[PDB]
Amino acid sequence: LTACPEESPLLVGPMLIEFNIPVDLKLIEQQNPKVKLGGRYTPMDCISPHKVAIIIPFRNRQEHLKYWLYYLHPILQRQQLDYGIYVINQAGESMFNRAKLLNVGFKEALKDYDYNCFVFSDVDLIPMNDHNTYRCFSQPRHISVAMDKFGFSLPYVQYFGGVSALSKQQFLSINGFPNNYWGWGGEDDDIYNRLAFRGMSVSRPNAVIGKCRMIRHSRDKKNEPNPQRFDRIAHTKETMLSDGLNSLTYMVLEVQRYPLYTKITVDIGTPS
Repeated sequence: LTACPEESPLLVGPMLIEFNIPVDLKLIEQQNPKVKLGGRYTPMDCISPHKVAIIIPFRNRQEHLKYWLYYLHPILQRQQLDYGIYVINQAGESMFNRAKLLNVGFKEALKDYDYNCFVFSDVDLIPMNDHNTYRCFSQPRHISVAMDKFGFSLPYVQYFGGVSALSKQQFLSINGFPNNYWGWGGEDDDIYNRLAFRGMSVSRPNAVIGKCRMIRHSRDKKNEPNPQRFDRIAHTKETMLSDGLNSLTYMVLEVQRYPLYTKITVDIGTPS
C-alpha cells in the first residue's frame, strides 16, 4: 500500500458539462460500481491523505442532485479521494439557511468517519476540469472561481461562495460558519471575514482550471446580476465567537443511506 501520488494520473483535464440529457440515478450507480453505500469511496490502488466529506445544503432540488451525482462521482475518484457525499436536507418551508446546514453537515459527517477535510458545495455547481481538486489546501480553498453564470469571472476578489474547502482545523479555527444569516444574504462574506480575522487567506486554482457551470435549466446564456459584497465586517468581529459551531442546535429527523449519498433530514429552526 503506497501513498497516492502528488497529482492523480487519472486526470482528464477539461470536460464537457451540459444538461440536455436527463439522468437516472440507477444508471449512475451502475456507472460507478466502486461507490459503496451512502456515497463512500476509498481508492484501492493507494492510500489517500485526503479524507474528504462533501457537504451539500439542500431542499427540493432532486433534479439538480441527480446531475451533481452524475458528474461528481467519476471526477472525485479520478482525483483519488477517500470521500463521502452528505446531503443536508432542510425539513420545513421556513426561509433556507445555507450556512447552518453546512455546520450540521460538518458535525454529522464526523460521526461516520475521521474526515480531515470538508468541501462545502451548492447542489447546482459542477467543475469543468478535474485538475480543480476537491480537497483541502494549506489555506482555505475557494473552488468555484470562474462560474459560467457570472461570465467566467470572479465577482470580486473576496467572493467565497459556491464551492469551497476547509480542513477540519481551518473550520474549527473560525468557529464554523454563522447560523444566523438564514437566507438574508451574506453568509459567504461573513465566512470570508472570519478567515481574515483568524489570519488565514484564500487559496484558489487558476481561472481556467477553476471553471464551473451552474446547473441551468435548458439553455440560458443570460449572465446573472453581479452580487456585491455585504459590508458586515464590524458585525462578524463581534459575533464570530458566539454564533457558529459552539451555538449550533438542531434535531436530526431522519438519516437515509442511499447508494450514491447520505441524506440527513434535519429541523434547524426558524428565524427569530
